[PDB]
Amino acid sequence: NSYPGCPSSYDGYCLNGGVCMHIESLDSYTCNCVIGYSGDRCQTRDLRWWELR
Repeated sequence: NSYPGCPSSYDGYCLNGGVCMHIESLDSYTCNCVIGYSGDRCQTRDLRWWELR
């Protein structure tokens, strides 16, 4: 089940926000994109539109 989890890294692999997880798998470690942007890692950022702080 979806649950936070990522090696010491994943501390800034994604520019935009990002919710670190491990996904039910022998590996897989990433940060879920956000509301307003997506792609490889929300790189396709629809600019300031949502959360400022």
